[PDB]
Amino acid sequence: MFKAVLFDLDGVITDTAEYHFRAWKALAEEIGINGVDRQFNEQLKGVSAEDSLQKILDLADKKVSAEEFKELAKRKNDNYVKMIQDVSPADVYPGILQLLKDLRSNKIKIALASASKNGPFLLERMNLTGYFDAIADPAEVAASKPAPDIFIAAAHAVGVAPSESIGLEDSQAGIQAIKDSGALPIGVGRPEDLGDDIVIVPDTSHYTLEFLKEVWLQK
Ligand SMILES: O=P(O)(O)OC[C@H]1O[C@@H](O)[C@H](O)[C@@H](O)[C@@H]1O
Ligand code: ALF
Ligand SMILES: [Mg+2]
Ligand code: NA
Ligand code: NA
Repeated sequence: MFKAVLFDLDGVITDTAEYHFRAWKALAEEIGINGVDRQFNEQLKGVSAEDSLQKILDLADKKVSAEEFKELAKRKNDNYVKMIQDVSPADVYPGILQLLKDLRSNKIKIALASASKNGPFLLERMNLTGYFDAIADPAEVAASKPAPDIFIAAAHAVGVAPSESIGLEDSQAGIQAIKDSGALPIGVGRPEDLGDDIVIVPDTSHYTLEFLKEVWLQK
């Protein structure tokens, strides 16, 4: 049996992937870049703020100064942070609170494997902090998603090997990070976006302890 579950936050615990998208799209358009649509945004999910802005700039082969880059990242974060102030426990995605309670009851470790510097604040907004045994610090890893480091760190923070863990993700980059960590990925979203080579559920209500156990059993 698996010993830990390693959670992505945005798009897994709550619908904040939508808010990252809207904030990055708005930023892109302010600097005259119009290609940040939902399809392109599949390349932005899971990656750090710095990598997100770089991918957007790359889209238009645009070059900005280092000072401008810092200011643009800050502007997007400030906007995003305002957007999320009213997040509450009502915003936790279906099934997720039950899953956390069921994992806890069965002595399965719970760790956050989020790239987001806003992760601790969002878990507080949603009254979820008490369920997490550890939160991996995304500033402390040497390499961000799709590098596996954050998933490895999250497993190690709860005293479990990645190979004894399940990772839950909504992004291409995150799925790759889970694969390379040694943990077992279960994605949420569309196979058109996330692939046909791992288990994908259509919505978070499918993330039940019973389903996770069966996935684990089947390999
Ligand atoms: O800008 P933050 O809050 O540090 O978030 C970093 C990343 O966190 C990930 O969880 C999101 O999927 C990305 O979209 C986001 O860029
Ligand atoms: F959506 Al995440 F780390 F919370 F990639
Ligand atoms: Mg995500
Ligand atoms: Na709270
Ligand atoms: Na906690």
